[PDB]
Amino acid sequence: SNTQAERSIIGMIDMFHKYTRRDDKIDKPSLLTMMKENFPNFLSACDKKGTNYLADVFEKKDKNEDKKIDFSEFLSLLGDIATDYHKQSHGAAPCS
Amino acid sequence: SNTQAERSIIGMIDMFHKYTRRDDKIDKPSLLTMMKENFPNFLSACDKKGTNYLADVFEKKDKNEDKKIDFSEFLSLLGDIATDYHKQSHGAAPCS
Ligand SMILES: [Ca+2]
Ligand SMILES: [Ca+2]
Ligand SMILES: [Zn+2]
Ligand SMILES: [Zn+2]
Repeated sequence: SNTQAERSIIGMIDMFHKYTRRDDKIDKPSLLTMMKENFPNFLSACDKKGTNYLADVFEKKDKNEDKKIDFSEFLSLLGDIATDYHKQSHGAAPCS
Repeated sequence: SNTQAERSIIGMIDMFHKYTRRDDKIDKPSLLTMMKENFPNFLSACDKKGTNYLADVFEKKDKNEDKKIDFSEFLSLLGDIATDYHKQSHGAAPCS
């Protein structure tokens, strides 16, 4: 009975919780793993452009520099990923 | 070949584009419609709590007050929705 958009959003929460530790936050190695497992085609596109997304994603998204990715920071990362697919649909090359 | 998380994100871009006008932004009536069509169970939960989400969502999310919802503002709205499901998974009542 949930819609597709609702299922999609709930899905990101459960994805998140696949990788958190007991503090409900994601550490650097867990985040790179989350990315390889859940966005391998996104990453591949970047690589083909000469961009290694995982070299700096943790440092870019760990805005408060506590060496963890919290939920708000996780959402911001999903935002960056969404934004690239949005740009592409408007014709930009991927990972622009 | 896209993963579920990748399909989910692409899905939000295409959802967005179901409701935009030629300026690639969503107007107030279109946004309320997007919400009733894609988050009816989210909204229902709110209503049961005495909260009508659509009374103020446009005004809360139209951060630059140009009377449109742009993509960045749309993402922020998805963020609010995600955040409520996250809180719930940690035991909060919905639409808290
Ligand atoms: Ca952090
Ligand atoms: Ca606006
Ligand atoms: Zn959590
Ligand atoms: Zn667009």
